[PDB]
Amino acid sequence: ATKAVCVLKGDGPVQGIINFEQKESNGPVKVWGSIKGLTEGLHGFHVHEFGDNTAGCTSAGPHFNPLSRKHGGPKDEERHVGDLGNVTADKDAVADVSIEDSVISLSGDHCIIGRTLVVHEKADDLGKGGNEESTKTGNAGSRLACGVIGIAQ
Amino acid sequence: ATKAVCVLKGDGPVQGIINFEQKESNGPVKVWGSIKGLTEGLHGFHVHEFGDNTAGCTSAGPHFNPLSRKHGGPKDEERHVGDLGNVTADKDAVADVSIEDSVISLSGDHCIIGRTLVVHEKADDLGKGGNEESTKTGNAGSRLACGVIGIAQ
Repeated sequence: ATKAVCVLKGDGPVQGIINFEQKESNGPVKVWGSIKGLTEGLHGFHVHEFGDNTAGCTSAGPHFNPLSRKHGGPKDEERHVGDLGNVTADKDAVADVSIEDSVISLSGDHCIIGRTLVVHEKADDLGKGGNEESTKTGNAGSRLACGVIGIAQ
Repeated sequence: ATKAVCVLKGDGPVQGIINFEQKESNGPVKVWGSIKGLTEGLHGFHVHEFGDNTAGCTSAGPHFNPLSRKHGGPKDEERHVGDLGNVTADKDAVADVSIEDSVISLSGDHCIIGRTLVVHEKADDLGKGGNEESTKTGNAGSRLACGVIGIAQ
C-alpha cells in the first residue's frame, strides 16, 4: 500500500503537484494531480532515469527504461517504462491528470522512487513522427518543469 | 555500487548540493557536498521521513527512524536512522560536508532514496540538551532548506 508524490517546478510558469498510489505490490499505479502554466494542448509526460536535478530538468537523463525498448505510448507494448504518454492542458493552461499505468511501479522491478518526472513543451508522437527522434523521445522538446519522485505519507 | 544526490533549497539564501555513494551493499554511505547561505556555525543535518515537499520543508515529516528509537548523535547506538548530526559553516557561510554513516543505506532496510534531507537553522544538541525536545529533535529549529534524495548516475 505504498504512496509517492512529486512537485513539478521549472524556470517557466509551469508548476504542479503529482500523486502516486499503488495499493498492491505489482499492482497498477494510480497517477493524479494538477499542473498549471502549460500552453493549452498536449504535453509529453515522462519519468526520466535520474533524480538528479543539479542542472535543472536537464540533468534528469533519458526516459526511464530498464528495458531497452524503443519509445512508444502508454498502451504500446514496445515502450519505455517511463512513457506515460501525454497530458492535456485546458483553455486555462491547466492539465488535470488522472492516469493509471501498470508498467511503472512504486516498488520492485520498475520502481520510480528517486527518479524525476518531467512534463515536456510539446506533445509526444508516441513514435509516429516519422523520424529517428520520434522513436527516441517521441519528439517532446524542451523540459518545462520537473521534480524528483519522493515518498509520501 | 549505488549513488544518489540531493539539491537542497529553501526560502532563504540557503542552498546546496549533496552527494551519496555506497560502493557495497550494506556498506557505509559516503556523504559529501557543499552548502552555502548558512549562518556560520553548526547546523542540524537530518534525513526526514517523507519525500513530500508540497508544503516546503515543513511537509518532510519527522526524523527518519524505522527504528522507533530516541534522538541522538551519529556516533550513538541509540539514535534515529536519519540523525547525521551536524554540519559546519565556515566564516563565509559555507559548510563543506564530508560524512560517512553506516546506519543509513542507499538500498535495503534503511533505504533513504525518496526521502528528504534537511539542514536546520541551529545545532543539534545530540540529545544532550536538557529537555524532552532535545531528545525529540535535538532542538534544531526551523528548516532552512531541503531536497528529496534522488537516484544519481
